[PDB]
Amino acid sequence: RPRFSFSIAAREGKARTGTIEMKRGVIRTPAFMPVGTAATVKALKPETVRATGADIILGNTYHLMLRPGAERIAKLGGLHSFMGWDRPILTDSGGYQVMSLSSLTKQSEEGVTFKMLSPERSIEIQHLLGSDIVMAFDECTPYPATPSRAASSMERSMRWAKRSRDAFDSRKEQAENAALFGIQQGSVFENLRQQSADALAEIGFDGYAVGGLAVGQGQDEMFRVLDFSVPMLPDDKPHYLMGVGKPDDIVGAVERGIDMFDCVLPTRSGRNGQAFTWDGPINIRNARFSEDLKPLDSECHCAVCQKWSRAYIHHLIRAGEILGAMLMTEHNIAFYQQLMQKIRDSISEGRFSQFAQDFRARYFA
Amino acid sequence: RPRFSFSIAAREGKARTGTIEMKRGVIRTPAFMPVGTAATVKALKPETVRATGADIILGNTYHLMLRPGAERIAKLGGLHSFMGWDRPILTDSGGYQVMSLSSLTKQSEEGVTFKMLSPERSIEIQHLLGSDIVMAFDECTPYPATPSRAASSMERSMRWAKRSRDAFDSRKEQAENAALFGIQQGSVFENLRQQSADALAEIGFDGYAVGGLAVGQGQDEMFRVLDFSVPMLPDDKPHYLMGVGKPDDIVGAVERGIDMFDCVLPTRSGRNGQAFTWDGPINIRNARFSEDLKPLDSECHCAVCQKWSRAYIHHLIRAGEILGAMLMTEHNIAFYQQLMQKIRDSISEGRFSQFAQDFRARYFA
Ligand SMILES: [Zn+2]
Ligand SMILES: [Zn+2]
Repeated sequence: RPRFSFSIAAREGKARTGTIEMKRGVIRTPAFMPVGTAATVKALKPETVRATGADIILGNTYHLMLRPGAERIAKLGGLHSFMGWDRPILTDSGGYQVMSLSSLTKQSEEGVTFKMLSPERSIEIQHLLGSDIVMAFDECTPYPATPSRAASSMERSMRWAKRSRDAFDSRKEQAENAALFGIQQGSVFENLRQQSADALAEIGFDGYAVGGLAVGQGQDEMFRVLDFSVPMLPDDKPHYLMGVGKPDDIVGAVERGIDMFDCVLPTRSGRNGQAFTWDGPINIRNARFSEDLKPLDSECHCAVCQKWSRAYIHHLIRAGEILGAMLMTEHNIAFYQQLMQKIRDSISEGRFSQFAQDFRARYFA
Repeated sequence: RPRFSFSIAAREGKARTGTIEMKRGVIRTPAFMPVGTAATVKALKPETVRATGADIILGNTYHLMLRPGAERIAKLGGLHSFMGWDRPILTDSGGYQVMSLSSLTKQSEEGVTFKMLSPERSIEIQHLLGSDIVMAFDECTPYPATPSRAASSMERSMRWAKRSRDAFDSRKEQAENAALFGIQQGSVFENLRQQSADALAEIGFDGYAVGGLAVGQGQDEMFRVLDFSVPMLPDDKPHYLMGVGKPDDIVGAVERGIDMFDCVLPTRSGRNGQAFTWDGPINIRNARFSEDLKPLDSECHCAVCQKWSRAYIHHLIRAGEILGAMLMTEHNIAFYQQLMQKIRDSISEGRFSQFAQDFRARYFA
């Protein structure tokens, strides 16, 4: 396999389906990436993550650079070996979590200090972890933002995008074996989104993320911004919507040209008792499930739905049992993978628009 | 398969090895039963429990009769179906936990009331769960106890043993498909242990537990009581030491004629960071493991030791990650199953005494 090759096999409107080939494996697009926080997809063995159909996972960097530490993981052979996932890993840059989880932060043009993460140090950390897809280090503008502050943040992010590009390219093994994605910023403003896309395309990246749209915008607003923002990006490279989302967010984003997704909702809300079904989410703790012998979802192909009832998982979650977290999480990630497969197949068959409408009518009934 | 058939294939001193055939499967003896609390072996799928080599699990009754409730589990098809374990289940009687975890208990000759569990109700609950091995409901004398109080409690337990026997036999489906074990009491007193054995043998049971020896006695004292107590029991039936124990407790108990064991140590202390190894237990949270790439145990055949390092599991446990609990637990139950297999094979080969000595010298080095 090549270091990086994105191929589009079929299209329908703005939607695409295809593949990203990388040294550690092939990624089917549109793709959902389960999130690995602290070198684990919570409550799942990596073999279970793969069994659900995931081709790639996201590793948060922030926690890892704090524990066990990046240099430590490098000494131990890298994140793939450490956690036992041998397929591609996309690593976030650490910037968002450094802002939201850290103390006494101090921002500057050089980077952020917290209780010094700069673009160079972020790219270095991603290297030490052995990331396959490295994200440029940026500033994730809050929502709402005034146009002046949005512009300022976006401009800084574009300077840091060039810094990230140069840092990555100056490390031979990283440039030869990994890929680098740039992140579009600009809040909800079309002119800033365009400036950002133009800056990123002049630098050149292997893929383009749409940053800053999962920090409080409602779906209508997010979709409106995607309508004008995704077409600004190079057509022939993957389009990654960071931090999105609910099943219906994903369908609509693919309708608007997105190829890749990550979010904590299937894992986090699985542990809290929310199960995704084709008829919408259910909260398994509700008393109406205490004697329900049906599987979480009536059509789901996952191992959990093959073997255990709603009633049993209801009991586990109410009891605080680890196995409850395990089963809810497996099911929910499997549901997300089955959604992505249905999306891929319907685009390939020229019937995605009909799928999206059918999906919506039943998911919201 | 028969409802119940215990066959002894080989002997060495007081040690035996053989099989218990039951309708839902064969149990290799000496046997270790992982403990299922609230219809789950904590942090493990039942297929994982079986993969480690377990032939039978213990289900605590106390929690289950409280949630989800026994009648509820019966309506849902029974505990095997509910939790997805299709092999034998031994259920405790609920009596111990009713005393240690309940509030305002009120004991009487009829049974115990708490915030009415009687022998009849206990046997009924075990039926509703669909237990394969039902335990007689008894009183688990505290340690220490004066001889007068030990005698009183043992005498009550023997009356309740007869009540349990009659309750079990009066339910055709239970008498035809399950087995019933009686529990020897008497604290640490030889004359009471003898009286108890005699009472139980006159009633007649399918197997005989040694009760009341895991409630604060040290190993030397426990072994001393086993020395005289196990020979009092019928030779041709299984001997079950309740609530024991550490690897070395198990080896010595088998040397004294015990066939079956349960305890929470591998599951509970796995979640707390203790891993069993042939060189003794280790506490994986210790800093000395932070960069140790070896498996938990150098010879262990388990999936965890095949794939993950000490360093990774160290990280998981310190981070509070569910996967840490999962891997520690799988390993520890696998270690216990491998110990039982080594014990079975060495008795069968006439070299168990040598195994026990070799085990001790290395486990305690
Ligand atoms: Zn499912
Ligand atoms: Zn192991």
